[PDB]
Amino acid sequence: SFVEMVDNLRGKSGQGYYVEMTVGSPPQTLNILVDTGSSNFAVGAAPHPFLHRYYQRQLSSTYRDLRKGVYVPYTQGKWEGELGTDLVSIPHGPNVTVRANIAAITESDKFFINGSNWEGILGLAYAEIARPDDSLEPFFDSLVKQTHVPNLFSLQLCGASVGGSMIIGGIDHSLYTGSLWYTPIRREWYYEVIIVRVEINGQDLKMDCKEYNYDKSIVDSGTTNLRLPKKVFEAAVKSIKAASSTEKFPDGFWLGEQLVCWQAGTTPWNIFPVISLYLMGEVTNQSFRITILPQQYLRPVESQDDCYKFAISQSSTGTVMGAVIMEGFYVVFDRARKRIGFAVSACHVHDEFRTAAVEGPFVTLDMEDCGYN
Ligand SMILES: CC(C)[C@H](NC(=O)[C@H](C)C[C@H](O)[C@H](COCc1cc(F)cc(F)c1)NC(=O)c1cc(C(=O)N[C@H](C)c2ccccc2)cc(N(C)S(C)(=O)=O)c1)C(=O)NCc1ccccc1
Repeated sequence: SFVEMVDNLRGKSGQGYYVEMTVGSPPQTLNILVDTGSSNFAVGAAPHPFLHRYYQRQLSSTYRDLRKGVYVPYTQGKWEGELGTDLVSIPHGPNVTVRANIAAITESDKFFINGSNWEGILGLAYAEIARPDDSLEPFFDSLVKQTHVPNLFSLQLCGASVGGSMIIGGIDHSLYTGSLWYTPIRREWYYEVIIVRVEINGQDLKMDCKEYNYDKSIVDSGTTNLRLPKKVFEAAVKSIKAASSTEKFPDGFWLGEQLVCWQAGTTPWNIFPVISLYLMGEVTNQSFRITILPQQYLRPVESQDDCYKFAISQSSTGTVMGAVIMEGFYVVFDRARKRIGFAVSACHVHDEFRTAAVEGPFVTLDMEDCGYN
């Protein structure tokens, strides 16, 4: 039932959203980072200074060794480990047990985060980007094939320490407002989508829309920032720079390298532009927009000052719509229908005079031109 899953995510601010799970017999309780940018289910199986518990394969009567090794690199860190299957369930999720692939993590490099409170990762993207190859069934596929849980999940990530909901197997209407707008998943590997226009405070950025998806645009609950290709990152920074030139910033701030602060309660939100991403819609020549507030891309970092880090950053692997984008929104991963839906969420962040928004329809000729091949 849906209400039982509402508020099943937690997290320390800047440190990820995790859901509670159990692996084994008898069940061992672990916190798992919820990650739509990858496809491997993996937990700490070995003492690590940043970890407070870990999976112990020898305490489980249902563990099965797979006698195959694995390694998974992310933008920001990596780990290797030993594959195997075991029984798994989600306390605050659907009321089932499945046998799934689990990577037992034995060494890692900049992957676990100090004091984050999660010991593992749930990659919810598709088989094709699974390691070591697409034959390792991802958790969610196993979940669907072995139960009657419909092939769909939704994420409401609340920022504003950090909380939210993962509704597994449907949509809870009491968590968003207005209507859901859908964008096709272009290809089932990452959650790849096509961005057809970008505006900053109502001004078209006027780049060739191939640039917005060079070389892909993905939706990713595992990455903090809105990450943009070099060309797009530079046009954006130049605009945001010019809209808030009223104020004083060391330019390593623009690079995410230092903070800016303000006498508490005086942050000048008004000089930071709203950003609109226009996504491919579901019908010919049709798109829609989602608009984020500066409260989403200036993240409060923990004096009686308010300090913020700039959370838009460069990438050479295409656009990443990370938690900065997703925290405004109720995001539906309709795998069954190959689409991703957005609505303003209930826990939306609050400007005095401006609102995070999902709006349509819009006309956009030549949307197919926008995909990079
Ligand atoms: C297996 C495959 C699908 C893999 N997937 C990915 O890399 C996707 C895009 C990234 C994942 O979402 C991956 C999974 O998240 C786990 C993680 C947490 C870490 F602290 C460190 C890590 F290394 C990893 N996330 C990140 O790489 C990542 C995490 C963070 C980050 O801070 N994440 C935390 C947990 C967080 C905080 C708040 C909200 C959500 C998440 C930040 C970044 N940035 C780059 S940034 C500064 O925001 O621009 C990236 C991939 O594509 N690899 C390609 C590759 C190969 C070799 C080398 C580099 C890249």
